[PDB]
Amino acid sequence: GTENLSDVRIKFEHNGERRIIAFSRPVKYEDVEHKVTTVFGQPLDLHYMNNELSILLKNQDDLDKAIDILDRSSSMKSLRILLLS
Ligand SMILES: [Ca+2]
Repeated sequence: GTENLSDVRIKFEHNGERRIIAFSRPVKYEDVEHKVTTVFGQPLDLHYMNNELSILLKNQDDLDKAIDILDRSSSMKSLRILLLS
């Protein structure tokens, strides 16, 4: 935190607006959830999205698998997350 002052860049989309927020590894599900609530001023569900599919991320295991997609892809530079109330 203060020490922090390989990150995972998450591109959040909420109501058509996008922004990128970086998270240090290992990325904790509870930390992403907290950052979303803090930044957007309300809790929002995390949906990993590609051009065709989205999947709700329910827990650390789901988040780890989504980050692994990111890490296995040479072209993907951020993790696309659709936020829904
Ligand atoms: Ca990558």
